[PDB]
Amino acid sequence: NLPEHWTDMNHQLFCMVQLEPGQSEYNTIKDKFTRTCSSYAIEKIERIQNAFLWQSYQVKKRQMDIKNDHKNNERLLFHGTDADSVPYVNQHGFNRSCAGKNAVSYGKGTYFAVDASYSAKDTYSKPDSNGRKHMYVVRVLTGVFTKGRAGLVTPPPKNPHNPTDLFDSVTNNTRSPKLFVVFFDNQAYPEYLITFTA
Amino acid sequence: LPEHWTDMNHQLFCMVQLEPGQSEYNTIKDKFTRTCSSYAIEKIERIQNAFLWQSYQVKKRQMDIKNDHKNNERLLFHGTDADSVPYVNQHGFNRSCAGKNAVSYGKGTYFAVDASYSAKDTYSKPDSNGRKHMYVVRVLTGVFTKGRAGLVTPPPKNPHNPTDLFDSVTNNTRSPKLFVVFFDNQAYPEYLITFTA
Ligand SMILES: Cc1ccc2c(c1)sc1nncn12
Repeated sequence: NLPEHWTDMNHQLFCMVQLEPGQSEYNTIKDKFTRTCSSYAIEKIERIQNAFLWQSYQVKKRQMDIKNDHKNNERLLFHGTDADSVPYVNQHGFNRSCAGKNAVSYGKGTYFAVDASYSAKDTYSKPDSNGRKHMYVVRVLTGVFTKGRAGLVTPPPKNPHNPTDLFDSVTNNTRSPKLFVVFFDNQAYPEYLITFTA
Repeated sequence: LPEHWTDMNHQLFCMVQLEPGQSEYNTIKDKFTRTCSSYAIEKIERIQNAFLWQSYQVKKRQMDIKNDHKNNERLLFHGTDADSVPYVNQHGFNRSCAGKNAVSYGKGTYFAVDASYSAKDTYSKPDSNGRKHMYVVRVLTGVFTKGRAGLVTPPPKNPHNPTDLFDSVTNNTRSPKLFVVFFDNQAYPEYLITFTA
């Protein structure tokens, strides 16, 4: 079941679809971005239609919904990256083995921001040769989360006496989360690519 | 959920001890004894992990479509320490969990063609009581190439398309003895053999 609102991809498995401003789908992403990035301007927003990534992500979403007690397991988050990474993320998603060490490390995993502003820093969304910055808008299975720790390679157990019964993700602060870290493949779907400039 | 699994009372995870001398136990024992006939089998357990199985079959179906054929699966061995057994049973193989074992063909999970390679103490580390642990694993080796140190994913098939990757890497493409996979849910742990020297 690929979402019915996607463009027909004609038996092909990947497509980047450029959105039209004035449509709700474009305007809602612009507003979530501009709420903390008013100093920047969007060149374009592309919807990522990746059938394999969607299938694997929605399988993990279904399992986390079954495992957790009627939780909102999914957040819409931002990820700034450099241009060299964009073809790889587009095709293969977020690979923790490729992840930057974050300035404040709450674990060795893939980082995702509540605020576009955080992802808009040049450290993440490194401007390319043409001054273009790249930011993903990402469905993330944050699930049940705890404050992380720089040493984590997996999320911590909820209970030290049950080592395999893990939290889903970790955050910088559980009362005001600004960051989430995930430690497993297909726990994040890159849904949109915002291309933007100063 | 495979026919040869036994009922789980609507539960998602069960380890099920095989009966000695029945067909399923005999098949798995023979794979091990081919190179480990000098070892002693305490027991074999079928890992029934619905979640792991479902993500693996999804990845299998994707690879069968992409490779345009259905010879992507191999049966391989993985030795591990007793303290890693609960994690593998519940969450499968994880490339970020890898201490002072060699990663000379890349930073992925290592699987052996021969049980005797997994039977080494450096991999199947004997516990206090001399008990060693080896998994029989369904691995999506798909299309493979020679590996090398420092790989985080397998190499591209053609560098004119950097994103079309090989499925796995090996030590030797003519006569492979190990495979490394770089993604979660490319490996399903199907049996656990508890044994001693
Ligand atoms: C280089 C290397 C590293 C780990 C490893 C092998 C070979 S064969 C095997 N069976 N379980 C673990 N491993």
